[PDB]
Amino acid sequence: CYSDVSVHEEMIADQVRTEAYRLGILKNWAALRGKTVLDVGAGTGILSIFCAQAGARRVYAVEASAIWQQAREVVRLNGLEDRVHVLPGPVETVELPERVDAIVSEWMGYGLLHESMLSSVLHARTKWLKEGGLLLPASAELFVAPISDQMLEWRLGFWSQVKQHYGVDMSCMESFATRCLMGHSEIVVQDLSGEDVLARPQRFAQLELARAGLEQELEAGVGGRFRCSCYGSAPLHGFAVWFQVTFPGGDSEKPLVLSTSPLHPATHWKQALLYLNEPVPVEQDTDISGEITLLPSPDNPRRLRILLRYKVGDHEEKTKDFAM
Amino acid sequence: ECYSDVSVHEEMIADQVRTEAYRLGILKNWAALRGKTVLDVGAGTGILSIFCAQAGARRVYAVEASAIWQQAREVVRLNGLEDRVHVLPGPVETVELPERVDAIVSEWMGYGLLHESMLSSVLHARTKWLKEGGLLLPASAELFVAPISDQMLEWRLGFWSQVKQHYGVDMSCMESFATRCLMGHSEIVVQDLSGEDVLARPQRFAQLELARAGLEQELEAGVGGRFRCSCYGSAPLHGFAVWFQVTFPGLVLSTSPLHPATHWKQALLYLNEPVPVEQDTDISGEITLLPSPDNPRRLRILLRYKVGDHEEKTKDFAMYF
Repeated sequence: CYSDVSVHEEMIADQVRTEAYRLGILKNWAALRGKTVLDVGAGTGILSIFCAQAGARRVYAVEASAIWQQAREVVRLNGLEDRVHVLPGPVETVELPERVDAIVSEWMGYGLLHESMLSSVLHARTKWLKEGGLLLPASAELFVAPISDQMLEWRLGFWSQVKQHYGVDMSCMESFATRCLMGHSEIVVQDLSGEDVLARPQRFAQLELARAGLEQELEAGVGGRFRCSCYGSAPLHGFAVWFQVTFPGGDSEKPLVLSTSPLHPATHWKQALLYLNEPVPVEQDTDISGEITLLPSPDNPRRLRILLRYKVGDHEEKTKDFAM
Repeated sequence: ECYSDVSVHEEMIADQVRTEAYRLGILKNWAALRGKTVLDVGAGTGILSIFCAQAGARRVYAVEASAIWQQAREVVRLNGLEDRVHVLPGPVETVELPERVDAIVSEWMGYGLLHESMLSSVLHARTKWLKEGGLLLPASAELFVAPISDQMLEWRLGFWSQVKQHYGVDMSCMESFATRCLMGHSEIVVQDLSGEDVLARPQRFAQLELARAGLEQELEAGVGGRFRCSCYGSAPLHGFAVWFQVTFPGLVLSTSPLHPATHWKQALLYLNEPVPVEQDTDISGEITLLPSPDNPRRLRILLRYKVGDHEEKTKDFAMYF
């Protein structure tokens, strides 16, 4: 039981994410007023209530997990159960009375696509959205930047600091910790600051949710290529990957963006870190290029796998396969 | 996977309260260790073995079964102590020492003292290798229990009533749901508390003496005891906290919420529902730390408790803007 509490407590206590979804919805009042909305993975139903506050005539809040019973309590508690109908079960088997004008959904996972609800959103787009209908958010953008992780440096430098604290020299452990903490093939979820960013962040993929065949591209892998130049000299530990989602309406050339970038206010998503096997020294204007592909795991299609091809200046092109 | 082995030892040494208490516990026994032999059980990186050499030990046998023993060998060499400290790979149950030893030092405590601990390895070494009345670092472990009103739990439960004022959406009904789920489970929760969480004078309900042969057998039957306490004042009782301390002969390392925090935090045992208590509300019962029936290394705690004149109940645990 407490796991379901934790998931949705973290979701709503995420002030940056919840305030962004509220604004993105309310700023689309013209497209939602008097219309119908489908909420995919409605969780507690808070987004469905935002839509009703934006003037929706009917909202269908679909939630497969057991929290849908809480969503109905919340909807009834707010006197909304006649417009907002929490419907249990997956969106692929639910039956709606009508096609809807808009789809809202909180679907992003760690690294965007780790155990995300994106495919269920795409199924609902195909099955239940009217042609030309609204999607909130409408797109997701993936970013990458090379990093010199200060937290990792601290973890590696820790062994050289033991002698001055406790009188025992453990500098020999630094080489051991460097190989162990970086030789693995795991995607590390942690948040970073601008001080960790070694070059200008590069957008390598954009996902337009209205696109048919976006789901068959999901199986083939979502990715792109990048190039950047380093700010200065530092040990390159690897790469940070993060995302943003964009809400239409308001202004066509500056729409509302919810971002998980280390340069922006923290979110519960933090960032996905990809560590090279060893640190690589780089200098100012060192050119780093490569390709990143977000893939479904071969064992579990819901588990995120990231294949990283990269090249650091003079050095040969290397490849590392990560998994979550 | 290699990062598991660095993080456990990084956590251990980064725990200032623990590392400094072990350091002083060893160094303050310089008279007893001077010219004596020491066995380090689960020596890991060897940091404790080197503390024993600094205390005056003529020889330290550092036994470590995991791969980190190669690092401990380098640590000893790096400190120019390869003449005094000898790292011997393998488990202490099969390792062959040249001699019985005057002293045993070991970092062995787990969460809730006995969750995936190294205690049994230490007891095996006591039987096989420790001289009569030899020195044990630490020598004993004391188990404490105290009723708690968890401030962090209340803070989490109270978040749901604040959503309406910020987002215009009432979610107060989630407070009843979160209280049922965050408490109705049967799992031991590892969390740190402060003095403001403690509802009554902490009670010592058991003590383990590492020199006693037969302590290993007793652990398999479970260890614990009775307890009685009187509440400080009005508060919702959420359950009980269990923590330990180890005593070095002269010197205590404590994991109490009233003392500086450690990486062990405390083990919290939540009741199914909050129970209102008042000043001088009597709480009594029994705590037993048991090996889990599935896994003997996994810690199980059976709690029987009685609040005021309410009926005596039982719960079985296992391990904003």
